[PDB]
This record gives sequence, structure tokens and C-alpha cells, in this order.
Amino acid sequence: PQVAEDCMGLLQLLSNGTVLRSESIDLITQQIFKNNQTVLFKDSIYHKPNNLHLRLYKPISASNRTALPVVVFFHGGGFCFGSRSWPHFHNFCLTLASSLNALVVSPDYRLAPEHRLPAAFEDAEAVLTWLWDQAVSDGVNHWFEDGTDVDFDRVFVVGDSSGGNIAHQLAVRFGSGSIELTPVRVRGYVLMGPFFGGEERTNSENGPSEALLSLDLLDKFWRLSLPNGATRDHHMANPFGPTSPTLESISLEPMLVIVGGSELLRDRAKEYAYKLKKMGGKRVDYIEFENKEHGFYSNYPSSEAAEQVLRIIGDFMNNLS
Ligand SMILES: *[C@@]1(=O)O[C]([O])[C]=C1[C]
Repeated sequence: PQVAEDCMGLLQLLSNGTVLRSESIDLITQQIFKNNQTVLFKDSIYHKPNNLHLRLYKPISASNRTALPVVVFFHGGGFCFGSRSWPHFHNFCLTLASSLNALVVSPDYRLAPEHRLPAAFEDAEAVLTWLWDQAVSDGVNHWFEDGTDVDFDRVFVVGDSSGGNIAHQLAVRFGSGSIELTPVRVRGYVLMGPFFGGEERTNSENGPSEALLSLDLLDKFWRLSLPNGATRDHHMANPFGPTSPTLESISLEPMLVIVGGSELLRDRAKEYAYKLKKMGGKRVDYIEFENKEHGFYSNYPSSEAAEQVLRIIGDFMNNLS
């Protein structure tokens, strides 16, 4: 059907996103006559050939008091959907910058099935390299109109869903020594409902569907984003597949895994965290929010559970800074 060549172009338009001309500001309400705060943000290209952009967020109050830590946020979308400019993700990043008092980097990455995996992992590394280039060239001073003091020794990666998988890949590439980006130092990783996969199903994966996520949809994501002929046991989907790099040899940074108690992916995430803990010298914290489904932290901002995730991530950063 010619309408098939048409839905193809719908996803592309849907996730293409727009680019801000100049820097912008927004008012964000604080935790608990609402207390508010301003956040400065703007888009920048980080990979010219692919026309890939990222958004920089700076909480104005905190930036005028101390050097800011860096949070690199990778949005979700099953490797097939999403843009940094989507209000859903833009709002979460505003909350991240303001609540964490951190400079937030929110990059786009190429989406499947047009750009199958590992296209996205390749883009995530380009983001970190772009950050290195900015750190060693005083590019940070030109990020916004005024100056900005950033502490590249305190970088944290926060991955949501498919972005959580991305974060794991980066943690492996760094922990293995395959790449090194002094003076950029990634002190920890946060995996929110990480999009991990596997040929065999877990208990939770076999449970009832969620409000939006179903096993069929997850399988659908994997087979649109994995290379043709690959199974869900490929290392890009399963962190402990037959060819998955032995994480015992590599030294993983401190990991924080956060999932909802009612998530399809809860079991795979729990299995992942406990396999790391019982691996030696691995600081891995696992936090399960009872009765919550996938993406609660971003689907319901200003909800009590979302605010607790923010607090936990901040305490995680403080303990490592
Ligand atoms: C993602 O990025 O992975 C999951 O399939 C759903 C989201 C969100």
C-alpha cells in the first residue's frame, strides 16, 4: 500500500523536533504561593554531518553560586521515537536542572528503523566527545550569552528507558578503558526503567500489560531497532547475552537502577542490578517504587513519586561528588 510509504514519513516528522534560534528561559515550580526558579536553555549542534542537536539547560540561581555538575540525559522512546524538544522530555530536563542544580545536556540520537542499533550508542559517544571538546576549548563560555562555570570532573549520565540502555553501553565503554575523555569524568550512571531485552521472558514480562507498555510493543521495538536477523539476546539488548562483555573484568562506575514495581521490565532490571552487585567492587543501588508502572517519574511530574526520584538522584550525585 502507498499509505505504508506514508506512515514511514509520519514517524520521521513526528520525532524530527525543532531547533531554537536563540537562548530561552522558563519558570519551573520548586518542591513545595508556589516557589519557582528560572532555567536557561538553548540548542546546539553536536554532530554536523548527521545534523544532530542537543539542548543545554542551566539553572540560573545555582549557576551564580558555584560550578555546576553536568547531567547528560538520554530520552526514551524505544530507540524509535523522541526528540529533545518534545515537551515531555523538555519538561523533565527543566525539572532535572532546577531540582539537581546541574547543567543538563539533552541530546537527540538517530532513531530506528531508519538508523538501527548501534547508531544510537554511536551518537551517545559523539555527545560525550562533544562535551570533551567543549571542556578543553573554553567552549562553555560561549554556550550562553553570559559566562558559565561547569565542573567537568562531576559528570553524571541519566538514561530513561532506551536511554537507560544507552547509559549502560557508555558505562561499559568507559569502565573497560576503551575510551577516556579527561578532564571529563563520569562519576555515575542512573538507569530509569532501562530498556533491556532477552529472548527468554521474565516473570514481569509475562505479567499483564501496563497502561501503555505491552510485551508485544517491547518486542516490536527490539525487532525494529536491532540489526536484521539478530535476536533479543544480542548484547545491544541483553547486557548478559552469550557475547555480552564479561562485566567482571571491566570496572563499572557506581550505578543506580530505578524501576516501577509494576513495570514489565522490573525483573530484567532487578536481575541486571543483582548480577552486578554479585560481581565484586560494584557499587550498584536498586530502587523499586511499588505499584508504579513505566516512566512514572516523567509521565507524572510534580507527583510524589517523581519528586522522590529527583531527590534520590541528587543524593546519589552528592554521595559521589
Ligand atoms: C524506552 O525508551 O524504552 C521503552 O521501550 C519505552 C521507552 C520510554
